[PDB]
Amino acid sequence: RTVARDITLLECVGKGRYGEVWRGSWQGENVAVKIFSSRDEKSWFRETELYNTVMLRHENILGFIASDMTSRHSSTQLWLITHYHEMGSLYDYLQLTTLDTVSCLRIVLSIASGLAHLHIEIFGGKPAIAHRDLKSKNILVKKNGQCCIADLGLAVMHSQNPRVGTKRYMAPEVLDETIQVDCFDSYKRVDIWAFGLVLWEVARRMVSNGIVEDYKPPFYDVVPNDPSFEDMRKVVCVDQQRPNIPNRWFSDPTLTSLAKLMKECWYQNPSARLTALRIKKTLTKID
Ligand SMILES: COc1cc(-c2cncc(-c3ccc(C4CCN(C)CC4)cc3)c2C)cc(OC)c1OC
Ligand SMILES: COc1cc(-c2cncc(-c3ccc(C4CCN(C)CC4)cc3)c2C)cc(OC)c1OC
Ligand SMILES: COc1cc(-c2cncc(-c3ccc(C4CCN(C)CC4)cc3)c2C)cc(OC)c1OC
Repeated sequence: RTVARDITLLECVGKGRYGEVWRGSWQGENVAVKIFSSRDEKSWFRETELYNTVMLRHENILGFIASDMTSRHSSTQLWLITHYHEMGSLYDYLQLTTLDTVSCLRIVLSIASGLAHLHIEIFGGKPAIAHRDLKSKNILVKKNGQCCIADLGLAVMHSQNPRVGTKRYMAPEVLDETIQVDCFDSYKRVDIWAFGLVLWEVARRMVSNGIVEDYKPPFYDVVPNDPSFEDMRKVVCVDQQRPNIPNRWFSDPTLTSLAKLMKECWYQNPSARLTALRIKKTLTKID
């Protein structure tokens, strides 16, 4: 039995503090290879521990292929190998692309579907999982118009890293340090907040009556680039600001319904927020 492990790294499609992602080739097929920085080894360990616990398989979860640790002279090399989505991240896609009603709904319902799959405990199955870093850069666009959720490096599991989430997307109870850290439902409610921000980013790019908004990240109008923890706490907790809903949305039945959904993801009180399952149901009754 020959075990062909060679992956050809062809082009770098992302670089950050986390490390790099490459388009690679295995046996003639594209794969995505995440090479971790020493800085973020704990993200590789957590994603690997999760997949060693439960082999997630869902059309709206980035598909796992392999976790590799390789001994080097003076270091350990850590790779995560996944399915490759050539259209790139939702963040990337929304910069130039506008959406119609069908494509907007298909994107956001596919995300809700992936998120509900993470959140739900299945007996027999899977533990319940909270993501803890949901954002448009951690969502990939598939050729079929659905998305998938990536990066379980901060995920938490329930049955019975010093990395923290992206500050721009942190829920109020994270910023004001009131989150009940011993309560699994707390982490689901943090994901729902972040989902609502992603819903807003997508809805802005849906055309209605010949109008569309430019791509902006959540809170673009009230915080700097690379906002501090304090910048975010003042906006979200002290002033209790929420992203703007443009007037033009209220002429479109889809965007009107999506604005109501966003509102119900953004309550200050975490336990008032909708569940991923209720978001899916609401999205299936829109249009
Ligand atoms: C170790 O490393 C890597 C391996 C591979 C890879 C390459 N060919 C064949 C395999 C294979 C799968 C499954 C079995 C089964 C069948 C027989 N029996 C009932 C249980 C065992 C055997 C062999 C693998 C796993 C790819 C890699 O990258 C994509 C690897 O590195 C990350
Ligand atoms: C890691 O990833 C990929 C792996 C492979 C791959 C390569 N050799 C052998 C296998 C295999 C054969 C047989 C069994 C089972 C089936 C019967 N059962 C009762 C026990 C044994 C499992 C595994 C696979 C799956 C192909 C891939 O792509 C086409 C992979 O994806 C990149
Ligand atoms: C978020 O997280 C992970 C993501 C991925 C991943 C999987 N498919 C495709 C991509 C990708 C491809 C291409 C572009 C751009 C670059 C060129 N041009 C400007 C248009 C297209 C962007 C993105 C990625 C980054 C893999 C991961 O692990 C292996 C990730 O980490 C879990």
